[PDB]
Amino acid sequence: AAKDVKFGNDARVKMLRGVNVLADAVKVTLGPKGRNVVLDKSFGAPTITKDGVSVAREIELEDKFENMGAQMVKEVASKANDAAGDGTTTATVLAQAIITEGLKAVAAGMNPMDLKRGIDKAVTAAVEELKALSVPCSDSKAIAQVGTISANSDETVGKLIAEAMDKVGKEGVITVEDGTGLQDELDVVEGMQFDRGYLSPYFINKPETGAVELESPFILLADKKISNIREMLPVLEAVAKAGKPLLIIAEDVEGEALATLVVNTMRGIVKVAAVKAPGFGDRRKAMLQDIATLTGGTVISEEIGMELEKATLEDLGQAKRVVINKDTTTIIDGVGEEAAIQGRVAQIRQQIEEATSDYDREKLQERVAKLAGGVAVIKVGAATEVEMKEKKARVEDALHATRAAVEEGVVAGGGVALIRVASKLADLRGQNEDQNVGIKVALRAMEAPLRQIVLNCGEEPSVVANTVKGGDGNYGYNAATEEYGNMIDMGILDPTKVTRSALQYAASVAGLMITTECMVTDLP
Amino acid sequence: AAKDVKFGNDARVKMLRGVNVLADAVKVTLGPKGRNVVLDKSFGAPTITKDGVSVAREIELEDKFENMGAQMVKEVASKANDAAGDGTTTATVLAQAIITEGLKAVAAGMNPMDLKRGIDKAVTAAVEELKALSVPCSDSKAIAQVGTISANSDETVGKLIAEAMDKVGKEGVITVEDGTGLQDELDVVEGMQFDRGYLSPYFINKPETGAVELESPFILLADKKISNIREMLPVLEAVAKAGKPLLIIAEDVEGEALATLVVNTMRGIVKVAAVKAPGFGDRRKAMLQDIATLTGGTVISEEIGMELEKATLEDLGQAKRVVINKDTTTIIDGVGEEAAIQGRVAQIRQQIEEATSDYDREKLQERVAKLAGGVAVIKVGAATEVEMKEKKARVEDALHATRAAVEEGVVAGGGVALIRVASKLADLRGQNEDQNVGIKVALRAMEAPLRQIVLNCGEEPSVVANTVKGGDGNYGYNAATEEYGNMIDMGILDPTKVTRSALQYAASVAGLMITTECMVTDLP
Amino acid sequence: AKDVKFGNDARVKMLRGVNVLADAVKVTLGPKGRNVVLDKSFGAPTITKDGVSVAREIELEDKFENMGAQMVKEVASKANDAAGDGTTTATVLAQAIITEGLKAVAAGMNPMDLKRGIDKAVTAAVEELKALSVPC
Repeated sequence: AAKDVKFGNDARVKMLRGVNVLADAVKVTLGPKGRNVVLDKSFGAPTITKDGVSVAREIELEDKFENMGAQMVKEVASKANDAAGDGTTTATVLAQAIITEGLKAVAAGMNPMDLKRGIDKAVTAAVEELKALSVPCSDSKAIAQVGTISANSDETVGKLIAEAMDKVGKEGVITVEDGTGLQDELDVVEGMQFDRGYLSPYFINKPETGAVELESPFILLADKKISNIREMLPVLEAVAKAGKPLLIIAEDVEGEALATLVVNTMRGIVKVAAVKAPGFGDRRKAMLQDIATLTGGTVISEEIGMELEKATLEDLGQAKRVVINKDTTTIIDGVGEEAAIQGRVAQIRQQIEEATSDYDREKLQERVAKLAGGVAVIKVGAATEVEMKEKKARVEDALHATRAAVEEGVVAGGGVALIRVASKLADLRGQNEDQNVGIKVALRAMEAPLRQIVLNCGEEPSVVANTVKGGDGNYGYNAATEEYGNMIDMGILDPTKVTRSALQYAASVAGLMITTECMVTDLP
Repeated sequence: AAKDVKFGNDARVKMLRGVNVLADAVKVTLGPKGRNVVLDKSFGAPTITKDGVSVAREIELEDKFENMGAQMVKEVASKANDAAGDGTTTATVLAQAIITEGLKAVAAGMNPMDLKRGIDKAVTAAVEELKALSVPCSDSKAIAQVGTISANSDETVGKLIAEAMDKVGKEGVITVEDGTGLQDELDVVEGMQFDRGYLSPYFINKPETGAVELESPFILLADKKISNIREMLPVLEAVAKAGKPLLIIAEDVEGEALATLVVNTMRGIVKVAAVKAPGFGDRRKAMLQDIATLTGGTVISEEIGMELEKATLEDLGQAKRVVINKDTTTIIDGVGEEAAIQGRVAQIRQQIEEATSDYDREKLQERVAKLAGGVAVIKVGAATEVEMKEKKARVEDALHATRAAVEEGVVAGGGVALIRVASKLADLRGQNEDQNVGIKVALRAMEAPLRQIVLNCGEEPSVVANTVKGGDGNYGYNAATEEYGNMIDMGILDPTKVTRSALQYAASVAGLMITTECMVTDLP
Repeated sequence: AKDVKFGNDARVKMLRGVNVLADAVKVTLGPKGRNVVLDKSFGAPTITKDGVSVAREIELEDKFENMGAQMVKEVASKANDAAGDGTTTATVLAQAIITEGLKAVAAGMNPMDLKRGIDKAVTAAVEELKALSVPC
């Protein structure tokens, strides 16, 4: 539709207002004295947040040329959350600083393209330096500290996440749920578990608890739905002669087969459990084949012509114990080989090297949870539902942030390591003065995380900067107790991944934005 | 619907503001210190760009007489991209300059329509001198230099495109797309790869990679959906009597055919595989004949009644290896009779040369890359999505400009060769003085590219223009390092294809526009 | 009964005010230079080529742009009120140092270290203008 168009001043001044209006709304949450933001929603009622990406995602403005600034910095705020959960405010703080301090250089008249080349050379150096400084985390105390830092001084949530990690290990899986009590809970399962259970309740043999018990059973697995007992009888008569209970994981069970299996249990002939296969789409076939290699069984797949009408006792899997309700099943210790189970984990772990989506990185980790270091779940504990919202953020995005710490490592916190790598790059040269100033725009923002924590405290940012830059090593200032010392032993370390990624996304959005000489939009 | 109307003065005054609102925006990105434009969007991330055709394509006004002016310069910007790729800003800069210098003649009192009759003869002269001067761009440093310049002074993109041309050849295929790196990656392909993955996962003989492997197979080529093994059995028995693996490349393979092929594999009888129509529609039949020439095969089709029931090992194609994954099939050399391959590959080069659209140019150029030449793909290295978008854009059209610089050649750049043809045509004359002023409209515009580069560079346009006119030939001003020398040595080359196109479309739009004595359009 | 304005909006008004006066004073400079006319409405307009004329007789209507014009009513006049000549020259130099210094103050440099840099340059330039002088 019909446009307005704005150049130079009228571009960069509107852009600067829009960037600062968005950034100011995000800035107010950072550190131990960092505060909260309220977001209204016409779909029901408001929600309180402490995260910058929640705030940034909601904004859109009346003035088109300022809306442009907000809609650009919305991308760096998402790129932090989409990479690591946390670091969203930090990335926005760095972005607004590299934008403002680069616009200062562009308006002083340094070449916008050599300013970008100088920012880029500083980003490369700072990324390699943050790798070189990346601790070497391994003790569960450092894990609990990065958990309590992200959960915002929460001893309990940091201890809960870190003890889940200490228990399930480097390649178990921890998940999270909208909770059921007025208190939090970690649940952990020392067995295989999945999205389905019984097709008839009359087989509950403990009315006291509601469970169906299968003591050291056989397990039969089929990709087809079963409708005639004709399809089972060859295995059935052999399993009766073998003297053991049986689980049938078909895709589905119906017809006369369901009733006749239920009657063979009801009248005391043989204990037979019918279940539907867990999940939907070929994720169902994948979990059926996971159970097969865990238990020592065949998968009878009708889609490749496999007659259930000739399956044997050799085609059965076995286990130490199985326990069933209507909608879930738990299996304890399947009879399949250690080398076959770890080879099963290796096949899933190979796909984790090429799992190019979020739902892939879910449905592949689902399958290592069931086999390797185990399955665990955090129930979000809260009294109010505005508290269920914020506590769930401080357990979802904080689990994603502690995972992000575990992969790349950690550095000396409150931004102090970012100031230390900035001090090492004080002597970093470009090719010309415009690139020297460009390097000295990117490095200029590396005090901003510390300065914005000290501003959230209500205290003087450039004072703490000029003490921190006098002292050496891990020397910094504790924003929660108001003393100077080693940041690590004062409790404070930042994850490498959130720091390093926030710096890149900030400098990327800034170095592509400060070069703006014209801005175009449809009429108001 | 009712009109507004404007004449002569009042027409041309509004039309000129329209021409400026387009072309003075498009101006702000040009040269080695060239800046950025941003395009506002409420739907998500705003579009940062450097490209004059994307900046032009947006522009639109509610003052319809300024809209008409802007839309005419939008056409020359489109014609630059749609017929040459790069030079979009250069065409737009030349358009407003030839418009300005032509309006300056119309308002001084020259015969308005004989200005086009003189401009067109000056276009002939300028196009023919640019052909007479056209280097012969072809060495890897010259290729890397035109890629460096088109990518906006990015030696990495220039080197990367040259390092792909180094494997695929002059007329081979290289594309670029969405990646996951913090640094770029090149994949390269010889033989043939095509869209269609494996039809069963129980064929994956490397759990470590996800790949299916066929060592020297026979290959059947079948234009009908094979639901039944019935039609295969005589050919299957002939291939069993040779002890080699099989692949069916068909319309489709399904039903009891797919099941029995997968079972004969899974039980350990013989590796016998199948895949469906590559691409979509009858691209089936078309590329199945290219596969037939590559493999040494006969194509069987049911639409013309071909009995598969009698085909032999001589009617089959063969390969050294075939490898299949989750999306694609790669033939690691089909056998194929070279005396037919070269004739068919030359006949595809014929079908490329006479191609009738961009979608034709695609589906024909693929067919030399997927045979004798090479295919290649750049997986984009970029942190943010604004960076993914800009990096893909700069690589996409530098990949266009590199070929454009080989096919029609190059001249000494930054407009310096354009200034050299301006000095060559001082004594050029037509049938009268109006045509002589007309010829001189085109020549007067030839300082504009240089002047707008030097203005983007923040230096004095009129000074560099008059010093460059004091020297001769390829001597010019390096607007990146800020100094005078040989433009060829410093990599500053204007591609003949983009220069020749920019001059033609600018002169054509201007020569039809400056004659405007009335304008008609609907009420706002 | 004051209006009052700070920062951004004040500096933007001050600049336009300086320009409205000094860009008129610019139209006359040199032998190929043009002329201006000014209404002494008590009897009739006066014709001129000079900066002290075009400064003294002008007074605007936006009060904040008028403040800019009134401040340069010293800098354009202090020429003819002490040195005789140089009215337009002083005005041309004044609007240039104002424009480029306000450009630096908008970019975000310290206004008083900008002054200390101007003053260091002026201190040298006053000696250099004697070093490049020959007597009359």
